[PDB]
Amino acid sequence: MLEQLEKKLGYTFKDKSLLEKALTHVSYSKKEHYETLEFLGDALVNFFIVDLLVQYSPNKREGFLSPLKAYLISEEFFNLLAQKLELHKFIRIKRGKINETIIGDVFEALWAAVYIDSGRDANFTRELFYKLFKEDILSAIKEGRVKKDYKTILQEITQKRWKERPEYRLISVEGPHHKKKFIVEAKIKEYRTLGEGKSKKEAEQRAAEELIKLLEES
Amino acid sequence: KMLEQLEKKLGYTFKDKSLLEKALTHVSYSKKEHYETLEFLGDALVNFFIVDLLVQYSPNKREGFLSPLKAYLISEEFFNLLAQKLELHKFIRIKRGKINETIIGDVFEALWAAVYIDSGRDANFTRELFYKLFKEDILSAIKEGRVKKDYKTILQEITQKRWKERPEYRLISVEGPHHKKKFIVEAKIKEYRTLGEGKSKKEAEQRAAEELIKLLEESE
RNA sequence: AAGGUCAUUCGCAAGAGUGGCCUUGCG
RNA sequence: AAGGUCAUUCGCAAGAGUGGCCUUGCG
Ligand SMILES: Nc1ccn([C@@H]2O[C@H](COP(=O)(O)O)[C@@H](O)[C@H]2O)c(=O)n1
Ligand SMILES: Nc1ccn([C@@H]2O[C@H](COP(=O)(O)O)[C@@H](O)[C@H]2O)c(=O)n1
Ligand SMILES: [Mg+2]
Ligand SMILES: [Mg+2]
Ligand SMILES: [Mg+2]
Ligand SMILES: [Mg+2]
Ligand SMILES: [Mg+2]
Ligand SMILES: [Mg+2]
Repeated sequence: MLEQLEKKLGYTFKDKSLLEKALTHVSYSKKEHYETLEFLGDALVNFFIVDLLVQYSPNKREGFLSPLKAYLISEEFFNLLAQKLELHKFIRIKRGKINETIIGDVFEALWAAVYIDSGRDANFTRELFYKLFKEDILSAIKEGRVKKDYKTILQEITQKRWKERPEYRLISVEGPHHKKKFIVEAKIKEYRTLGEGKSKKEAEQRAAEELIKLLEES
Repeated sequence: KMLEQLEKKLGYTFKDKSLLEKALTHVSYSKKEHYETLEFLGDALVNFFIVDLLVQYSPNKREGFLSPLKAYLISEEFFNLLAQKLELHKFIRIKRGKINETIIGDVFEALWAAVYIDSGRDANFTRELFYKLFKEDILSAIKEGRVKKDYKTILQEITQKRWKERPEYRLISVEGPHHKKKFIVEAKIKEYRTLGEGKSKKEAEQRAAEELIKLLEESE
């Protein structure tokens, strides 16, 4: 089964016990699972992104690069790099069916496995990772698709003008449990907006977006 | 320059000295060439070095165990400790302001990105050189339990296990100039209450929480 | 990391550094 | 990442994962 992934990955695993381990959720096999490779994989991949970022950025200033890094190492962006490999079909998982958290953890653990299996060659694993995603990463930046952080953008403009911060207050929580939706107000001076999501923090994000809209004509 | 010293201490000689100079230079000294960029890459690079060492050598590879260790090992305090070996502060070029733990912590992670770039971006060699100096020294600190304790975190899990409550920190005073201050903070759980001091709220809270921890486990 | 803020150094402003404070996001 | 808690899943417990909330630490 792994052979199809190894074609996409373009790498033949010498020890297949690792590749299986990184693909296995603890609900499948308790004693063998991706947990420890996800820990190694993060620091490994987060290093790749930053290393790539410092090389190809016209502006190398830390203030410019760090928020750009914040999105590229995010779990959501890892889910997009996973779509290229179609990871959701390769995972061994039983209960707690696949979601963006599980995928991002496998993707992190996946590269740690390659690092280990190659005999801890960081230089090669880097270029193998680059081979796949280098253009894809440079794509999003050059073509300007980067998840915009609205709660941050908002409060920076409000403090720019009135030297104050927007206030996010809850309205209601609606749904049975995990289907529950949050409704949150966002207020700056005389302006109020709304937003919603599966969490408070998410509901505060959409409300923050609608609020930047609300000051245009202002 | 005088860079011959640090190179021998580092067991590595730079092909580009301008790159080595840039790692030791604060923005104040040179508004043109300084360490800001290498600090960025250096964090991600050196953070990876530590994490790879933990997963490898320690018998307990369980994540919940390893992550707290990482927190101390990648910290600013621990980088200042590792930097004392290299005697970095005497090589640091700075215009205005004292050289503090922040600057040294910045220079340290930045200094390693310099070695990284100068090696032709060889991670295997650089990681080896990092272990060359610090591997046993780091591993000995864990073995001997020289890891710094987190008192705000320990205390909270202590109370939530017993009283199902959280400690509450109150600020009882402030004294001194605005740039150099003094913080006295009280920590409270049930009727048990202690004080603590620090140059920041959190630093004083860690001291207050520590006293509470000692007071508690005694009484409990 | 980023923004506002007080203090301070750059003779003041501009901006920048460092320490304190509040807040936001990423891992 | 860690702890408490609500829900949910492995027939309960134990232990663990997932979604929610409060909190704490590190980069
Ligand atoms: N609160 C923080 C602390 C660090 N960071 C990230 O970690 C990097 C390294 O920060 P340090 O200067 O603390 O080592 C930053 O450049 C930034 O990308 C962050 O994004 N948010
Ligand atoms: N709040 C957080 C989140 C993540 N982390 C670090 O990031 C690692 C991976 O976390 P993720 O699951 O978010 O990718 C953790 O094992 C821990 O070392 C942290 O130290 N503090
Ligand atoms: Mg995890
Ligand atoms: Mg991660
Ligand atoms: Mg900085
Ligand atoms: Mg750092
Ligand atoms: Mg900053
Ligand atoms: Mg966790």
